[PDB]
Amino acid sequence: RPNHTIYINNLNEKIKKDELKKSLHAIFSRFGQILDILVSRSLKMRGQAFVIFKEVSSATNALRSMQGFPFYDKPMRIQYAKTDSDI
RNA sequence: GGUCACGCACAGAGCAAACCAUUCGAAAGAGUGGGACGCAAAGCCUCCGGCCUAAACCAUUGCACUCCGGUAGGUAGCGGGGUUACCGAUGG
Ligand SMILES: Nc1nc2c(ncn2[C@@H]2O[C@@H]3COP(=O)(O)O[C@H]4[C@@H](O)[C@H](n5cnc6c(=O)[nH]c(N)nc65)O[C@@H]4COP(=O)(O)O[C@H]3[C@H]2O)c(=O)[nH]1
Ligand SMILES: [Mg+2]
Ligand SMILES: [Mg+2]
Repeated sequence: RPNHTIYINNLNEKIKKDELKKSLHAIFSRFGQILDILVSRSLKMRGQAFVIFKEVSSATNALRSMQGFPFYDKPMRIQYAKTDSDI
């Protein structure tokens, strides 16, 4: 199951794009290093976030410590990603 | 002369990008005043394509690194099309 990139789900769609990036950046970067965050609010991409880490154990600790967290008054559904980012 | 096209002018007009001020707006963007980048319809209309915004209503639990919900607003100075018009190259 474990992977590098973090896939966040069930996020608040009312939140603007830029702020969501910044809100997730500040919250998560206490676990490890971050290269980029990808978020869009297209029909297919709503309530979703992608975090580009370097190591697994940071991302694992990011996942296992806050799964179900009421971020912006909504539970965070946190599970791993599948494909390596094209960067 | 009319009409339909056309723009190498002539002649009298017209409009106003950017920026600034101010109002409206959630925003894109619009109004107004100053100001001219340009414009042969840069007059007027969103019917079609594009592009831009997304606050609200409805829809949506979605795995991306092309871009993609409905709806609503916007752009006519992004094209298409509709509609109106000044001048007239011994002009076609
Ligand atoms: N009366 C009349 N004359 C015409 C017309 N078409 C062409 N001309 C003549 O041809 C010149 C160059 O035309 P342009 O390439 O459209 O280049 C023009 C045009 O792009 C622009 N312009 C000026 N006035 C207007 C206007 O009322 N509407 C538009 N759309 N553009 C204008 O400025 C340029 C220079 O303007 P001008 O000093 O008048 O110089 C004009 C004008 O003398 C027309 O339909 N009516
Ligand atoms: Mg003149
Ligand atoms: Mg003409």
